[PDB]
Amino acid sequence: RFLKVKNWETDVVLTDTLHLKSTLETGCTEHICMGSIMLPTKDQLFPLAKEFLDQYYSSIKRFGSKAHMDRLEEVNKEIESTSTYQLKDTELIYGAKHAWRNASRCVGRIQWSKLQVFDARDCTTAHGMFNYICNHVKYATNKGNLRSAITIFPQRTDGKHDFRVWNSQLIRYAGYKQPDGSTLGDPANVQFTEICIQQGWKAPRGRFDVLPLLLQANGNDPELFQIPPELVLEVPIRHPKFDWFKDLGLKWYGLPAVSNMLLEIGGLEFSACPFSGWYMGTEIGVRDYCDNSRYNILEEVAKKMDLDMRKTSSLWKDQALVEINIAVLYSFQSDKVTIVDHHSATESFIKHMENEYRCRGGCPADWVWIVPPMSGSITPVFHQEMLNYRLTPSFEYQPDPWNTHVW
Amino acid sequence: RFLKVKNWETDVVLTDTLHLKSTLETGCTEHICMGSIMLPVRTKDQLFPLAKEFLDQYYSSIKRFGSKAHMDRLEEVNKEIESTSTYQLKDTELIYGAKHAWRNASRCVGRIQWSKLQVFDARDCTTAHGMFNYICNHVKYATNKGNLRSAITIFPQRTDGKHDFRVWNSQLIRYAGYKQPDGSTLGDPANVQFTEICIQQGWKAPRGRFDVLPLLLQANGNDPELFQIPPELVLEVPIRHPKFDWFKDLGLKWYGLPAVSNMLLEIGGLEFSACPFSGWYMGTEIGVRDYCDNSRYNILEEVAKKMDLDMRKTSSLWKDQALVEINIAVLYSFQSDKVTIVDHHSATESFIKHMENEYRCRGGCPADWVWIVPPMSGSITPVFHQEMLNYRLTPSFEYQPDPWNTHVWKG
Ligand code: HEM
Ligand code: HEM
Ligand SMILES: C[C@H](O)[C@H](O)[C@H]1CNc2nc(N)[nH]c(=O)c2N1
Ligand SMILES: C[C@H](O)[C@H](O)[C@H]1CNc2nc(N)[nH]c(=O)c2N1
Ligand SMILES: CON(C)C(=N)/N=C/CC[C@H](N)C(=O)O
Ligand SMILES: CON(C)C(=N)/N=C/CC[C@H](N)C(=O)O
Ligand SMILES: [Zn+2]
Repeated sequence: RFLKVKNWETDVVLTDTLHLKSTLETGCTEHICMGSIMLPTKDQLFPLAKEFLDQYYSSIKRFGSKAHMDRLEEVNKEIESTSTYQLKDTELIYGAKHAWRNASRCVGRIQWSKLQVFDARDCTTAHGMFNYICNHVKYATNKGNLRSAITIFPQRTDGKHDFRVWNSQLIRYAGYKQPDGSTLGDPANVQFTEICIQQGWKAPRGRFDVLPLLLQANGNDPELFQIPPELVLEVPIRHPKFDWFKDLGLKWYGLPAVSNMLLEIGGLEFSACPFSGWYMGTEIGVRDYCDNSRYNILEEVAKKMDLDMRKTSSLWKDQALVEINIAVLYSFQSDKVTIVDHHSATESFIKHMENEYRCRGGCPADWVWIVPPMSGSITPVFHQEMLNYRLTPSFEYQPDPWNTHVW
Repeated sequence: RFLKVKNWETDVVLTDTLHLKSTLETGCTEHICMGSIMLPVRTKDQLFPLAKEFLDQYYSSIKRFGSKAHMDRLEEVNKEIESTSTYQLKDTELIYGAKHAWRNASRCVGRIQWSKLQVFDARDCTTAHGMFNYICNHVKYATNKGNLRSAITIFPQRTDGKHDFRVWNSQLIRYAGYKQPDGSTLGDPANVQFTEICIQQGWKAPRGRFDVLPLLLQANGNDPELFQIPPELVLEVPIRHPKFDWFKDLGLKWYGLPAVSNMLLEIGGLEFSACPFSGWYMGTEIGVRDYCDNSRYNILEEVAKKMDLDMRKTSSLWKDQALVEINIAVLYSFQSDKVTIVDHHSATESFIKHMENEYRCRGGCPADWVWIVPPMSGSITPVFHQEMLNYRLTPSFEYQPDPWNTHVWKG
């Protein structure tokens, strides 16, 4: 019941005790493992609140102090009365840093404690949300020297007054279905792109159109807004040895900023909480560019390289994959936009795991997400056993608002 | 109740009911997933149920469930168990059993082939020398001059746990590992311990980078014995690259026949502790893992040096570039010598088709995603995007401890 994890390349064995503090369910049972599935009252609120405050006061070496006992009463009285409660700033900051700390799918968590938290709980309108977001984007972009940040909008009330960013990331490219049957731009965003168009956006109908923000305050209908282009840092993609690479016409944006998730802290639900850090190269080079259902450029790149595309066993896909990812790296580096390669990231995450094992007694890690989608086994995370479990505070998925929202 | 898996690339949704016929445990609980953990004397008491379940399966497969021959077989197994404590499989039940253990191996990407398996019945074997003869026949049959054929050889089942047949090698064919006084390793570092055991048992070691290990064989719970596979039976392939002429001068080769020999086969509750089986290699096994694991041959530096890559920063992706070239070389070398091999694109595509067939015909297909997805180019193979349910079905192959860890030395 104290569990061991072995690294098979180093034989380093770590003992996990943090899992016993585990809260939610995984989706697995003793009969069936669901490891590779993508999506596997006043009465409820007080336990959740207490559980959170207890770990907060423990973290600041004040467990069982009068300041602890007092906050616990003050929160309880506020729930008994208002049916919700408000977090102190210090708790909000702790809660967000820790939700990132607990994110089992994030390889970048060595960074978890440098998070700039922007408290937007005073926001009331879409225009206000727009101001907050532009500010986050500029702050985080930092002219290419990216800094992690989250912006937190007001917490859920009766669930008819939700704040929501409808975008899946603050910045993403448009996707359009054509008469052709094919898809122009990013096919991941086809549906959102049509919701924007349906709302009244004028699409340039190109390959890399930055989507408009679609913002919903206090449960109202959402509203379109263009992010000032001078705030959207983008990198043209070239290759350090293939001169023709630039003619492929590829670019990507510098700032990854997930915006459709829900932050839960002490039973409280923050349904609009966009956060951002910086890219690992493979996210763009392998997934965004090469997934068959994304930009799908392997065919075209291989041609420019004059590889034998006649049989799979030439490994032409694999060969092209590497060059594309060399190119993503080289470009961001050339332009001084922060980016991390998969070797460095995974090495860092291993050191993070070791840190957490000795300091916290463990680290929840979803191996399926942690191992990069190229060159898996030449990264140390491949050989690392990982235990996956759910801790709060957390980031959780939540339904796309268009299936829910009342118009 | 039914369970769905989705392919995120095609939106194809599958429904699994087969997991309902699982009972063995996974290592996971509702609070912890152990999906990436490598490793997460039976009495009459347990035995008849395990026998019954298996024979109910066998008899349904052959469309004879509830038949007179079905019922008589249950009754006869029942009587044999109570009289003798154990029972013997018929030849047909053994064949069906070994095939189904392959079919249910959730870590095998090659299962499209599950029904084409040559079963060698070595249940009459009594000595190590007898084991050696059986294994040679296996290797010559499976090898077939490069045109590989899947096969398994099944030595007598466990009785009291004191009379076990064991193949002490982890594969029938594999290279020696030698730890030097300077702390480096010559040959394969995966095989250092087993190599040391062989030497202690009397093996004269050539001490090279690719010495084919001797078979170390145990019959009927006796001290195991050494045997040299005849070299003319060991197909090996020198590794060269179609465009890099210096590649051959690295001096790499590999054997063509992968044959796992240290697993236990369970059929209707019986335990076959020596059951070596073989098919053919997926290229990444040798190219990615055997050559490129840091704990294995570890050739990335030597290779990349030769390619004159920028080795001064990881972000050149010099490792990734050399890895691809090494894998191209492995597949080129095998195909040029007409030894069967499969690339990872081809093997994963076939597996997805196998998997869907199995959902439609069988009601499911247990798969372990962590193992199925190849250790290079993960997401450009269709399995990466395929959700999978992992669970334990019988008949099965299982791990078992290395025999030097349990064996009582006779002398
Ligand atoms: C600072 C640099 C960071 C790096 C290099 C990094 C790395 C990654 C990578 C590679 C993924 C997989 C994403 C995908 O495959 O789509 C990921 C997922 C995740 N990251 Fe991090 N991350 C970083 C910062 C952050 C921050 C600041 C937060 C929250 C405050 C965070 C929370 C998460 C969450 C919740 C997921 C899973 C998203 C999902 O399930 O779709 N990351 N991260
Ligand atoms: C026909 C050619 C075959 C191919 C291309 C194939 C493919 C693979 C690959 C790539 C692995 C992963 C091995 C590793 O990473 O160490 C594997 C594992 C496995 N395969 Fe297959 N296989 C084939 C035939 C068979 C046969 C004939 C059996 C037994 C009847 C079998 C049963 C297994 C089992 C039990 C494992 C798990 C081994 C372990 O956990 O260490 N395979 N196979
Ligand atoms: C089916 C499978 O779980 C799915 O493809 C996962 C696998 N691993 C992943 N890993 C990361 N980092 N990102 C992803 O989107 C996925 N997709
Ligand atoms: C800890 C981790 O599960 C381990 O390294 C696994 C991952 N996936 C694998 N997949 C295959 N095919 N072979 C392996 O040896 C491994 N190793
Ligand atoms: C916000 O999370 N971070 C910092 C990150 N690197 N990646 C997030 C998801 C981005 C997505 N994989 C993409 O490729 O755009
Ligand atoms: C026995 O299973 N088969 C046929 C197979 N392809 N792989 C078996 C293990 C081989 C091991 N990974 C190796 O590289 O030697
Ligand atoms: Zn699990």
